[PDB]
Amino acid sequence: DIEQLSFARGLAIDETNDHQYKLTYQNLLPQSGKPEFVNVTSHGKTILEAVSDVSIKDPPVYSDHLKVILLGEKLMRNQNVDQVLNHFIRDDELRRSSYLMAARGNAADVFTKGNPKIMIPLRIGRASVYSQNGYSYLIQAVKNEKGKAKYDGAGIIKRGSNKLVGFLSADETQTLSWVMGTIQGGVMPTTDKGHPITFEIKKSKTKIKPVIENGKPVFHISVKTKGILTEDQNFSKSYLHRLENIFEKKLERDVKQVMDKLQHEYKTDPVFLSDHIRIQHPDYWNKVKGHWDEIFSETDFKYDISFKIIN
Ligand SMILES: [Cl-]
Ligand SMILES: [Cl-]
Ligand SMILES: [Cl-]
Ligand SMILES: [Cl-]
Ligand SMILES: [Cl-]
Ligand SMILES: [Cl-]
Ligand SMILES: [Cl-]
Ligand SMILES: [Cl-]
Ligand SMILES: [Cl-]
Repeated sequence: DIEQLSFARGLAIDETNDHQYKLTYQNLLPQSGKPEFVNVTSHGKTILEAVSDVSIKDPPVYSDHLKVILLGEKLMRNQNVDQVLNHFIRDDELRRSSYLMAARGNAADVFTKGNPKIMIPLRIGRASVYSQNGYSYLIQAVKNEKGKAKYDGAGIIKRGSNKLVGFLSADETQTLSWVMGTIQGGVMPTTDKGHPITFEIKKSKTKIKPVIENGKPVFHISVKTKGILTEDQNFSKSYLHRLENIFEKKLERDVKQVMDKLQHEYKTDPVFLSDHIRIQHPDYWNKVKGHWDEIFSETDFKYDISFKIIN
């Protein structure tokens, strides 16, 4: 859509009736005894801020940087996030280590006045490099659950557009992270014949072996996890092998559901599976590079999950 032209900028600075500063920028109307500069094509941005007499009097002595940037859902769904950050944030407001996060719903509502991970956490350094290099990726999500902020899964940012195409739940994010080997800790609660059993992760490792057969890739994923157990009803021997099997099968069916959403609902690989075929199969990679998501959707997965209780 076409907007009216303006080549010069002006600024109004006011103090309002409810005591706050209001800066209204102005897009000055191009001119061909009256005050001509007053005419605008449109008003520009407005800045609202409460500032104390002491803060007008005492200027800042150094340039600080943003620690965390939280992006609202509607913004991420409609706009290239890299382009947005570039447009609104000066490079010197950010550091490599500044955190980037996603909000379900409105981001401003997630920040709340005081009382009295792991995704991964994504830092600006990495997120920007992902965007620039055509990678889909995950960003930790937060939600104001009435509220009370709370970590709540992950946003899925798709390559090219750099837009959020959906969210994974906390459980789905844990499952995906577990199978991919990026998980640090966590618990899997389930049941054995109705009795609650929980498996707490101590150490987990994943090996991924992609094999092309034929024209499409087949990812052989191996998951080895050691953990602690919690019980109800009430040692072993085969009984631990039995519980291990229950936990193993659960992870498998849970990851199948998540992978199905990635392949056929969202149609993107936000966990760098692409990198494994790049290392193991450069020639094949060279041919598919330009349409990896298409290939990802057609890809098959074979899991080998092995749990070990040490409690
Ligand atoms: Cl206009
Ligand atoms: Cl400005
Ligand atoms: Cl104030
Ligand atoms: Cl300061
Ligand atoms: Cl929305
Ligand atoms: Cl890092
Ligand atoms: Cl959808
Ligand atoms: Cl990575
Ligand atoms: Cl191509």
